[PDB]
Amino acid sequence: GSHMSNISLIVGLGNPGSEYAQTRHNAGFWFVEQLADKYGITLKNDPKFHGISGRGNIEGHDVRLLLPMTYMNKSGQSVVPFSKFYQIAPEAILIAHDELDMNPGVIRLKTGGGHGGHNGLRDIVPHIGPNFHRLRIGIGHPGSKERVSGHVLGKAPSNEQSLMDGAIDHALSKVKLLVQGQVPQAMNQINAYKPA
Repeated sequence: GSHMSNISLIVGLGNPGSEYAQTRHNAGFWFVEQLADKYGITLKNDPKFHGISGRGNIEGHDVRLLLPMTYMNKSGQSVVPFSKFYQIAPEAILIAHDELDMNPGVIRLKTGGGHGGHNGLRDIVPHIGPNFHRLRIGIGHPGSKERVSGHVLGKAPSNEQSLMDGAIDHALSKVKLLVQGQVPQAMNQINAYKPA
């Protein structure tokens, strides 16, 4: 199983299919796909856990990566059995996701707290509780609840995409701290990011 708050499971939330790959709601997939390429972790088909998953070394630590293939609002149907099967406590889990309540180019590491309306996190917290770590990747808000679907299932304009991509790249450089259990230092250094 997991050990203390050494992060050993990194989840990216999103929807499957080419038609969703470039949409804001897949920010978590963007982060975990780029992390897997950085460290040479193979993301392979994982039908048992309704996902794509990998395992590999990050900076001397054995780490698992997970992308649910459930559709966003059913993400817990992947994350919960996967984390339970590998005996990974929530304290050792990082979930990367899009954050409506932050600007594009803002990124924050949060421990605990609610789903803030996020329909993927809404499917996870009832089962494992809130005490996992989250990489909140700012995507901006479209300005009414009725518009949230169209915004998160939209492809951001190039300036916003550039801002998100820079924040994501910054966060990739801080994963070494997280897998080492240095959550306070990682939180300080991630949350300090500015695009310009």
